[PDB]
Amino acid sequence: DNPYQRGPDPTNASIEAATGPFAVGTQPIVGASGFGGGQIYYPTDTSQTYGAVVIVPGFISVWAQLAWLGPRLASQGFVVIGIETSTITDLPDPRGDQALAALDWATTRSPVRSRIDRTRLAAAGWSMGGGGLRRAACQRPSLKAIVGMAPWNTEKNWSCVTVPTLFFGGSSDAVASPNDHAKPFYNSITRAEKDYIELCNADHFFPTSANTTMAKYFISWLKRWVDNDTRYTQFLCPGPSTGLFAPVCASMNTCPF
Repeated sequence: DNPYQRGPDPTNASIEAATGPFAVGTQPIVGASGFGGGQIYYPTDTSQTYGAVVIVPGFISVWAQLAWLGPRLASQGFVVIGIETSTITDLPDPRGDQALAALDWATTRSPVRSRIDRTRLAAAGWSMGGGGLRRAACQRPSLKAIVGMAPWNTEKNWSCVTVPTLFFGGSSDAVASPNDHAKPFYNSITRAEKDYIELCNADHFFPTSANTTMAKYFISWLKRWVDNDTRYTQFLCPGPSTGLFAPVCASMNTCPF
């Protein structure tokens, strides 16, 4: 009845799995304009189309530092566009412009354009790449979701955002501290469903290593908004429990949406 739902009915185990139910293919990004290249990941099952998410790096870093996300998310039934920025010191707004340029490359020019539903797109990023999501969402309010991982931006006013927003913060992150970055961003968004999850003891580099707590909620957010898949509302609402000895130290959201 929802034509965009993919994969079997989920469970806590299915969303925590390193590999989802979709076999994954991959290839480098070759010939693209408006960003630095990178790597695409996608289901090999071409019986149907899938939503796509672009993922942008941010701490003076390259795609390799986020690459575990490519198979982790593509295997749940998404095309993942993991990009290099034009330069490793690009500012956040240019990174947002590059996220949109990578989505346009993927849907109009990439070898896998035919298995993307160009109407169902999302953007994500770490650090300054996460900071770029304000530009991406406010320049392209048709996006279905944005997901910021330790997002960094001097611009604290994200009230322009009308796209469902998930932020992950790290309790031990001194570079993009929740108090100065993610939480102000989250508090400023008044026109979109939103979700903030803070990982205990996690430093600015938490997104750069396989992290099941981050992955499960990233997957759930993509499913809910990119695929309209209300089978995944159960993991988002109420969402994680919080505590100093738990993986999650803080949790805020607009459940029930």
